[PDB]
Amino acid sequence: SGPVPSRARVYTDVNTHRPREYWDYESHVVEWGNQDDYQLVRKLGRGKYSEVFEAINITNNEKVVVKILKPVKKKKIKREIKILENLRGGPNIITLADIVKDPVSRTPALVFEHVNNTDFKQLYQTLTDYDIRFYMYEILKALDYCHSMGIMHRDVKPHNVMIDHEHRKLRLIDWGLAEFYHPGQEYNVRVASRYFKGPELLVDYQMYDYSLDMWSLGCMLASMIFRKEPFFHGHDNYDQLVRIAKVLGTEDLYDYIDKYNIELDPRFNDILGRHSRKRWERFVHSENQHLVSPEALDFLDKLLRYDHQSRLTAREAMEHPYFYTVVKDQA
Ligand SMILES: CC(=O)Nc1cc(Nc2cc(NC3CC3)n3ncc(C#N)c3n2)ccc1N(C)CCN
Repeated sequence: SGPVPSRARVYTDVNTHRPREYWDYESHVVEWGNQDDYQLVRKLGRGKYSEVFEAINITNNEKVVVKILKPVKKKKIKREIKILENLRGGPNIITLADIVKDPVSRTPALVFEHVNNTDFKQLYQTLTDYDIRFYMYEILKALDYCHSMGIMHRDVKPHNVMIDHEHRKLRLIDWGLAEFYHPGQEYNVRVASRYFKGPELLVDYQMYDYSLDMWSLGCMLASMIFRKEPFFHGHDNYDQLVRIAKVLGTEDLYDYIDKYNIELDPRFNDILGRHSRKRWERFVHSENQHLVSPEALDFLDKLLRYDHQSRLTAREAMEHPYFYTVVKDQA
């Protein structure tokens, strides 16, 4: 028989209660700005789906970020656009400022608010215990918001988190992989970066939900408090699950497989083996102990569960003791 169905335990029917237009991005008509309002200054980066530049809007002299898209299905551009427009003004969500097209090449480009970011491979090593709790709380505000709005980010990782440390400003960016949550929908499991893929993606369980972002957030938190990047360092997608199983144990993995009646890929049978669930203490040492506390460990444990239904929601995560001093300081 097939796999047992699953539903998000929070914000389950939020898109159903909305007009069709809210989530039916295939019928979205794109509103285009003037390409001549922007002059590219320099290249900032790239990805599999785009080339990123810094630009100046010459009508108001403001610095912006321009994401020039490589060839991609128009419905995927409509999806990114619709999600960015729906989430606009939301806490710590990047602002989509404009959408332009080159009149000759017909290449579309998305224009974003600029964040004066410090590269994580330089910033993270300077973060104190308080900074990690502070920035994790800022990411949770963005996740609880997009989840409440019926959207899963599906690509939560350090590279998609822009931090202006001087101004303690955080933005969750690159909504190119984000989707609308619909109960009963089967999603593509070939999403997210290897090191941040949830167990549901690695076992090919397609009926996933917002809880996928919570696994990714747990991977991020583990790399920051343990100063071990990446935390789960797989050689490929199969070995990625082996790396998780060597920490969380194989018993809870097979209990998860059995609960949802998942047909496990035969490749896994000879590589998963048998592993006990490890204690978080084995990753604690003299160079990271200042970042690790019993409440950081309790919080991390509640994020990194094989069973997606048993992970903390973003709202539950915000109520965790790990954030008591951040919450107090914000009041
Ligand atoms: C623009 C986007 O979605 N992706 C993206 C963004 C960047 N870089 C930056 C850099 C900065 N600020 C730094 C001081 C220069 N900002 N400020 C806001 C935004 C946004 N949005 C942004 N994006 C690099 C690569 C990618 N992609 C293709 C691969 C990773 N997913």
